[PDB]
Order: sequence, then C-alpha cells, then structure tokens
Amino acid sequence: SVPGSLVVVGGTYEPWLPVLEKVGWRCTQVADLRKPDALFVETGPCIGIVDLSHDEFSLNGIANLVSSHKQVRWLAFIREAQLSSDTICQFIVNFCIDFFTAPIPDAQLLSTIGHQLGMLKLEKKVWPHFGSAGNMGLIGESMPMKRLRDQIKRIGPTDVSILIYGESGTGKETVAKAIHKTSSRAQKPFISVNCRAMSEKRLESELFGLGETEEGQQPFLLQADGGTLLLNDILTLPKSQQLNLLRFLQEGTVETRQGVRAVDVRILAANSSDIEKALIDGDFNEELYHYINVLRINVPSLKERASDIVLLAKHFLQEYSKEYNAQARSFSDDAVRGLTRYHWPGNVRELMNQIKRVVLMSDTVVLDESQLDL
Amino acid sequence: SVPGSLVVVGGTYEPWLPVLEKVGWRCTQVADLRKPDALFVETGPCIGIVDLSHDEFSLNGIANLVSSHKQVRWLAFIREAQLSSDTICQFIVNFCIDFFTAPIPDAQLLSTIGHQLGMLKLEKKVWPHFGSAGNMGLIGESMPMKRLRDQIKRIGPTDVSILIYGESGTGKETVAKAIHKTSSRAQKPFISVNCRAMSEKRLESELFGLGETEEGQQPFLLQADGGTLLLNDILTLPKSQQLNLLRFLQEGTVETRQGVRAVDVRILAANSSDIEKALIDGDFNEELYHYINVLRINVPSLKERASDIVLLAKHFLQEYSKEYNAQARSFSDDAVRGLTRYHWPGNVRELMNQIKRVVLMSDTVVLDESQLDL
Ligand SMILES: Nc1nc2c(ncn2[C@@H]2O[C@@H]3COP(=O)(O)O[C@H]4[C@@H](O)[C@H](n5cnc6c(=O)[nH]c(N)nc65)O[C@@H]4COP(=O)(O)O[C@H]3[C@H]2O)c(=O)[nH]1
Ligand SMILES: Nc1nc2c(ncn2[C@@H]2O[C@@H]3COP(=O)(O)O[C@H]4[C@@H](O)[C@H](n5cnc6c(=O)[nH]c(N)nc65)O[C@@H]4COP(=O)(O)O[C@H]3[C@H]2O)c(=O)[nH]1
Repeated sequence: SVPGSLVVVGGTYEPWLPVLEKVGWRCTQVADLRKPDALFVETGPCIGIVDLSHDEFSLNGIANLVSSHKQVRWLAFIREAQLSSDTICQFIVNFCIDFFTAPIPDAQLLSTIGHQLGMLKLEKKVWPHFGSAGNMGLIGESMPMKRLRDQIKRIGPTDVSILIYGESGTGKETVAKAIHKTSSRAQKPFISVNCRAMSEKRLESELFGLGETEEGQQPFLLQADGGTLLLNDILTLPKSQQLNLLRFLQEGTVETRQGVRAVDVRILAANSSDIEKALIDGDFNEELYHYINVLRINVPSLKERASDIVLLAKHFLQEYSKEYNAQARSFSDDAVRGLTRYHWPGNVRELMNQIKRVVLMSDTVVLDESQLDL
Repeated sequence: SVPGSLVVVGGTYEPWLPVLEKVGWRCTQVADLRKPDALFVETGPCIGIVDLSHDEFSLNGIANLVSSHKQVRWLAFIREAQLSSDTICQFIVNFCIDFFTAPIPDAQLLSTIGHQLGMLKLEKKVWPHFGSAGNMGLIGESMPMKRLRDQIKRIGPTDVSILIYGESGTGKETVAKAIHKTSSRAQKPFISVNCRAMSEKRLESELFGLGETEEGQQPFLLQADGGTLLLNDILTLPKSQQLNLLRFLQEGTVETRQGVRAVDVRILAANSSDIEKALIDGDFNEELYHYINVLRINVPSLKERASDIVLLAKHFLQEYSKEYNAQARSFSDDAVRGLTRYHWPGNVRELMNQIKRVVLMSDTVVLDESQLDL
C-alpha cells in the first residue's frame, strides 16, 4: 500500500514521521511544489500532510495545489508548530479537518490519522487493481484517460448527481453510460435526452402533461424508475422547465396518464457552455445548480489526449470497415502524424464522423494523405 | 460553544445520543430533510451527525446539503448500521471524516467526535468575515449583480488564484479590489498590472532583468508581498513572461541584486477576449492556465442588468457634480430611457467616461433631452 505523503523542504520534522513508520506505513515526502502537482493526481486519493511552520513554501500556491482538481482525489492534512497564525489560518476553509500540534501524542496522533487512513482504506479495498482495463475503458487509454477512469470508479456507485462538463463530442453520453454500470442500478433503464431542441412543448409533456397526453405517453422519468436519466446540454433548458426538473429534484414526482406518482431516479447532467457566465447572467437557476454540481468530472479533450488519438483511429476503422464492407484496413504512416495534429473541435465525434466519410470514398487498402484535409 | 444537531426518525437512537449533552453540548434532533436547510443556515458551524440506517433520506439530496450551504458551516459526520459491502460505503466520498459503528465505543466514541473541538473551535473564530455590511456591492444592485456579491464573498477567503473575465469595460479590476478586502491578507498591498504596451523591456525588469540599485522601483512582486497582484489582459503575455509567471507560481522567486527574496502573492488575472480561441493557437500555455483558472468569476454585460444603468449614472453624476461643482443635479425622465439605449459596447468604462463629458458640458440643472445627442 502506497498512500500517505507529506510535502515540505524539511522532512526532518520527524517528531511524528517514524511514529507513522514504526507502526508500519512508511512515507513519501516532497520538497518542491511543482512535483507533488504531478504526484497527487496520479496517486489519486491519499492523505497528504502539508507542514507549515512557515517553512519557506508559499500560501497562495498552497491553497492552489489543494483545489486545482485535487479536491475529491485527495483528503487534505496540515502541520505547524504553535504558530497559531491567526491571519491566513483561513486555509482550513479547505477541510484540512485537523491540524498538527507540537505537544504531539506520538501514538494518539495515530488515532486521528489511522481513522483517516482507515477512511481511505475503504475506497481501494473493494477494488485494489482497477486502473488498466475497466471494461476496456469504453474509449481510450492515455494520461488524462487513465485519470478519468480513476475518478469514474470513485464517483460511480454513490447514487448522487454528477455534472459532466466537457467539450462537444467528448462523450458525455459515453461517460454517463460508464458510471451507470458502477451505480449498482446498472440493469435498470438508461435514458439520454438531447435537450437541445426539446422546445418547451414536449419537454413539458414529459413532466406535467399539458393540453395533450395521447394515451400512455409514459414520462421519460416514468420509464427511468429504478435506473438513471441523463440531460445533455442542460444550459439549453428553458426557465419554466428547470423548475419541473427542480420539482422532481425537490419532491421526486412526475405525472403519468394513470395518475401522478413519485419515483426514485439518479439524474445526471451534461454541460457544454461556460457554466460560470450562465449563472451570473441568470440563464440557469443556481439552486438547481448546487444539486447537480455535487461532484464534478472533467472529460478530457483530444487536445489534451496526445498518445491516444492514434488508438481511436485504429479501432474506429474496425467497426466502420466491418459495417460497410470497405477494402481498407490501415492508414499510411504519414496519415498517423496528420491526425495527431488536427485541432479536433468535435474531438472523438469529429474523428469518428470524418473517418466514416473516408471509408466510403477510398479505393485503396491504405489511407493516404491528401483527400481528407478539410 | 453550542453545537449539537442530529437528523432522522431515530428518537430511538437513545442507544448513543444522551452521552453528547453530558460532556457539554447543545443537541437538537431533526427528522424532515427540508428543515435542516433552514436550520443549518442559522445554527452556523455546528457538528451534525447524519444517520444512514437506510431509513428514509434520499442520499442524492443528502450529499447536496454537505456541499450546498454547509461547507465550513458544518463539520460532517455520519451514522449507519454496518451497511458496508455496497455503494453506501462509497457514499463517504462526501468528506464525512468518520463513520459511526453501533455497539457504542463510548470511551472511544468521543475520540472520533471530540477530536473536532479544537478544529471547530477555530471555525467559530473566523466566521463573521461578512463585515462592512458588504462593501455596498462596490457597484450596482440588480439581479445579475446580486449574484456577484455572494460569489465574491465566497471565493474571497480561499487564497487561491481567480480568473476574472468579462466584456471590454466591465471593471475586472473593480472585482479584484473586492476579494482583496474580503481576503485574510486584506490590508496588505494590492497591485494591478496593465499591459497594453508593457513590452518585454519593463515587465522582465519587474522580476529580474536590469534594475540594479538599492531601491530601484522594487519588483511589482516584492511590493505585492503578502498582498494581491492582478495582471489585466493576462492572455496577451509573451511565453517568456508566461514562463516567469509559471516559474513563480511553481517556485516563488524573484531576483534583486540587493538580495533575492521570495514573496507571498495571490496572483489573480483579468481577461476580456475569448480565451478558447487563443488556447488552440498554442499562444497561451495550458499548465499556466490551470493555476490561474482555479476559480472563474464572470462579470456581466449591461444588456442583462439593464435595470442598473439608471443607477450607475445617478451615482456617477453625484460623484462628479460635487467634484467639479457642476449645476447638474438630476436627469430628465426621457434622459433615463436613452441611457439604456446607447447599447454601451465599452460597458461601465464607457458610461463613466462619457458622463465625464456631458457633466463638463451641460449648463442646466436638469439634463435636458436635447443634450444626449451623442
Ligand atoms: N482617433 C480615433 N480614430 C478612429 C476611431 N475609430 C476609427 N478610427 C480610425 O479608422 C481606422 C480603422 O478602424 P477599424 O476598422 O475600427 O480597425 C481599428 C480598430 O479596429 C483597432 N484599433 C486601434 N485602436 C483601437 C482602440 O482604441 N479601440 C478598439 N476597439 N480598436 C482599436 O485596430 C484598427 C486599427 O485602427 P487604426 O490603426 O487607428 O485605423 C482606424 C482609425 O484611424 C476612434 O474612435 N478614434
Ligand atoms: N466613427 C468614428 N468616430 C470617431 C472617430 N474619432 C473620434 N470619434 C468619435 O468621437 C469620440 C471621440 O473618441 P475619442 O476622443 O478618441 O475617445 C475614444 C478613443 O480614445 C478611444 N477609441 C475608441 N475607438 C478607437 C479606435 O478605433 N482607434 C483608436 N486609436 N482609439 C479609439 O476610446 C474613446 C471613446 O470613443 P467613442 O465612445 O467611440 O466616441 C468617439 C467616437 O465616437 C473616428 O475616427 N471614427
């Protein structure tokens, strides 16, 4: 087991270190601050002691390293010596739940840490080897994609709502399917809604049946009883519609043809636009936002996914060549470089769609360079 | 000291409750999920135990309150009847520090809870950071402006870097001065950096570069020691200065021939132009963007808070009229309409400096309709 890692140019502050080691835990300290930034991510969830007897290293960047997407993937911990530091003690606004005194009980500080160390041992115990496969990862396998799966697993099971904000065609629907399998309600229904063009009329027929409800009609939430309902591009939700989603959020009740009935649905969302501007402006209700933004997940873009662009092309060829019986089976080597350079605004989707176009053009078995430049 | 708060039908949690008012704590049990919201707001930084005997509470909404309005305003704690094996065990991703068994480890029990006294006893010390009755909002007071005060006061204390983006003359720096006053550093120096024509000469002379005296200007960083530094139009920085920003954000150094020093700088940023269009261009480094975009704060356009345009002029007249002893005292009822009509591409800076004109040009006590033909 390799969790537990303090960070300071000191490290010689061992009136508490071998006490953690002699109990059989070891330790891994950090000096500079450019290094743990790359460590805390890869390590995922761990206990990190930030020793601050002033000790030379900052306070602004100290607050940054704690929050720079290291919130959920790190349980915070701090250390100082009598140094009450009444001023910027506001650093404990970031749930550094317990400090570290100088009259240390070199055995009962283990009572605090050990309960927190035993708190982290909860997570990895029921899955101590998931990090490679994970049912193929469902898309790719890079640095931020290995990162993505590590988050997906520790945010899956908890039947809370999750905000999925990423670029267009990053696979918000793909991610929603992924965590659904881990949500223990996997078998139960899954519903994806392209809320972009719902245009109030039918979008409200789903919840409170307006001046028409054909026969069954059966609400999108009615079918999604024991399962999961997803709403993509949630910022495209009209004002009077956000309330009804907020209604089901605050009550858990939708109207069907054979009477109004309450259900229990884990509702997920998917964001495309800048979420901050939409809130200040008042496009979207912020009280509903806090319900969805319980936990955030960033779906990596292709610009952030270098050593992985190539894999997405090899396996997309397969499903598409087999589908349409094309006489091609590989790109040329120059076509490999030509794809890892493209902006990929549509990300996976554009690489997906454009490749499908190519397949239905080429007469050759190997895909050259010139034809697909646009 | 007056904390105690429980929540569930478990009045039959006599198996562990009454030992909490002895030792000396003011308990208060709740039952209905909706009331603790109104309760946990006014009670403040109390410690609340949330029972999860799988009795009633929709865990999706339970995780909400943990993050909604009760972050610092509540030290989390949970109780359950050994419901491990499944996802409920993983539901302790919501930072619930400690679990609760069932066969009361009494003499050990408090070691879980009571280790939060000295921590919670702190939270009560730095709570009334509201103060100043709110700096009059510094500017206006509409709907989209009412949003800004709260978000400013929240992201204020957290000494992290914050990205401040908006339109051309929205007053990005106007916001930077605000969280500086809600900071913990607070009184410490506030420094802003404009860079329309800063070149590479003087900006690199700020950090190191030339300047080899014993009081020669002294680095914009060194003067901002312990305070706050803002870089307006941050995205136009050349790489070699983006590096210097990233160098300082990862190390924290700046050289002076009179002796190199390290400083404590909360590096905020201000942006107007579309950031994303420049990211793909490879002009701005993404690693630096991370450190800066730790927190986003959006400044609204006039189009959406047009219900404040009538107020800005009223105060911009009041401050200018007394300043230059103008005979101007009020606007015409028709003059009000036209001010909401000039669109104002340059936002507040436009409306402010354009009033400087009319005030120093108009001769009547009431600014007539014929005046605003500009
Ligand atoms: N004194 C003065 N002259 C004006 C004004 N508006 C336009 N001009 C003149 O008209 C030229 C072309 O303007 P443009 O199409 O807007 O294209 C402009 C404009 O888009 C931009 N530019 C230069 N200064 C500014 C500025 O202060 N604000 C803005 N928003 N753009 C500027 O760069 C381009 C170059 O403008 P120039 O080299 O100056 O060449 C400008 C300028 O000589 C003004 O309000 N005051
Ligand atoms: N169409 C047009 N109008 C002109 C021109 N020159 C002066 N004006 C007008 O008369 C006002 C005077 O602008 P200013 O004295 O330069 O004071 C301006 C100027 O200092 C600056 N500015 C705005 N646009 C430009 C620009 O395009 N180029 C430059 N160099 N400065 C600009 O912002 C100030 C506010 O400009 P405004 O609100 O627009 O109001 C401007 C503008 O409406 C021109 O060449 N073309």
